[PDB]
Amino acid sequence: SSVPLEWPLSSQSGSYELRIEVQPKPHHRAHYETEGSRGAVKAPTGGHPVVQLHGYMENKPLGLQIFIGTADERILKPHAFYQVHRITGKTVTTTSYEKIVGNTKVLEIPLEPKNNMRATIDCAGILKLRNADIELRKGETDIGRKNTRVRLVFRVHIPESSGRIVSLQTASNPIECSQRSAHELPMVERQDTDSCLVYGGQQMILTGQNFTSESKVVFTEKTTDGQQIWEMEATVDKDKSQPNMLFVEIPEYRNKHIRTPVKVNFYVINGKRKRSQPQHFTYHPV
Amino acid sequence: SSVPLEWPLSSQSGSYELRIEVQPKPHHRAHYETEGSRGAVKAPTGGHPVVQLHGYMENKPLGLQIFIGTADERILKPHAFYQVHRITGKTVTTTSYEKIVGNTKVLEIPLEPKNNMRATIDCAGILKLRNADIELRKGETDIGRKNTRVRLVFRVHIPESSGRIVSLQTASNPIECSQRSAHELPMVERQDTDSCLVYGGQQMILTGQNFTSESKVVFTEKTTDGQQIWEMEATVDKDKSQPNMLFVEIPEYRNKHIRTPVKVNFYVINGKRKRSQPQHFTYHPV
DNA sequence: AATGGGGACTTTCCA
DNA sequence: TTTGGAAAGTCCCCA
Repeated sequence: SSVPLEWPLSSQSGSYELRIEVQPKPHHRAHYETEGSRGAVKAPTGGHPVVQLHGYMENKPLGLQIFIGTADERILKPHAFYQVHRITGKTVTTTSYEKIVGNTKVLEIPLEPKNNMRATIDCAGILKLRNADIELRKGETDIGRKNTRVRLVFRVHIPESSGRIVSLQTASNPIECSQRSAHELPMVERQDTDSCLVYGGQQMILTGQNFTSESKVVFTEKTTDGQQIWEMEATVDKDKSQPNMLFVEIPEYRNKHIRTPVKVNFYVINGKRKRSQPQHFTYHPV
Repeated sequence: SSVPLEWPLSSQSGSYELRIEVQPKPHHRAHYETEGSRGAVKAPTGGHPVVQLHGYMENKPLGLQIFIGTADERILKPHAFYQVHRITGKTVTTTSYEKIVGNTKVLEIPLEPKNNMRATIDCAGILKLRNADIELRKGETDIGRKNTRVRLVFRVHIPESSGRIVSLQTASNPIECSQRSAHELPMVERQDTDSCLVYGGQQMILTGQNFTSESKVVFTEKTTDGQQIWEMEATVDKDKSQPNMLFVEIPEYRNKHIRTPVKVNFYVINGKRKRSQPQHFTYHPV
């Protein structure tokens, strides 16, 4: 029931299999103690990873353990630089938690037979420990630098009347925990449309640099003063937009009744801070 | 009989004055215990700081104490996050040193009357200490973050006849110790020229920020799919170049027979990769 | 080697 | 609050 976490195991034994139904997104920013927990690991499908034990037949709920293991060139072992974090049951957290030790923190949720021996891991975050605080403590040789990829490790301990314990362990896909690269400045050099009717609706191509899938295009309007009086996002064709070409659908101007052209601006923004200098566009009366 | 480093001494007593004859540069990048030594503190001229004791008539060399202290606020005390560092008495280093402790290293060098009691400090470097190593001590110290300004601190103890030793202390100007961003992203806020004839030759003034003498300007043109079809460096009037104003000679266009306006771009570049936001310029026919 | 200069990586703070 | 989004601190490399 407390088998060493460094001891190797298998995901399947006889008719018993421990499987990860829903995997986690390949990216999760681990949080530090000096900052507010950054939530629980999520699934690529905007949900949560799912784990399930199949061949179980008894009616007594087992205990699923969760911990963070390595993801390097060596066989999986618990990660010394990250620790699972009990994403304190808020509103999304449904699966009851429970923390244990063993020099490695490990959670433990239950695998109820009524829940077909499958659980929704929505109560497990990833805390990042400080290298300096770890390295060379309790006998070490491992180093944290560049060791920022991990795996969610799961395991169950099935008891058999024959006095036998079946221990299954399943590791998730590698997860990247370091903060992702920051947004560069999107730059707009050319544009294939300078104006169109108030209805908007046409496609515009922005020739530039540093465009991405997260690139956004905002259309605004200034008063002679500087008071921005209009903001409208323009739909980007992610299916066509490239790093140096951004396809954008010109929005419908805020007022179709104008009888005189009206100058406006629009910028490309990466993330929520990296915008390009305002650009020019004109809307014509119908 | 040995004075504490956090005592309120002064640079002058009566006929006695401890003086910083040559202040150190206002900047010096400190080295970490993990990097090899980054060198001795220097004077804005390439030479080194100089300290002198003035009204001393005896003929017994004294010992000038050297240590690193706080720069800004309150009373001067040793800096918990910085330490003086003895530069190996190499052929170049002309002054003899000797180091000791008191939770904060102190370097001592000879102050000899054969030299008018004036020492050239060319044997002192600055060691940065990890913020977490310091802030962790039970002692209620300060905060390392953004606390990168230090000050060279010299001390002398003059033994008199009565058996009373006079103690003098002098602090240098503040020294910034953080690494020097060496190049910042140039920014063009304004321009006094939008048009020009394909012959170019005219002068364009760019108001902005982060402009340096090294700054460059390039004119470019490209297809809507990014192919560059024209690239020309405009000549900057190095001389009249301010840090937020560049004088550029608009270059001649590739085709001098245009009968219609040709839209192009140009940008400012600092270094090999920190270029500005692309700018819009038009070229006129005739 | 010592040298710095520059830049990638880690940790902390902030809009 | 959230938490992306830097900003400051520490460690590594040698066009």
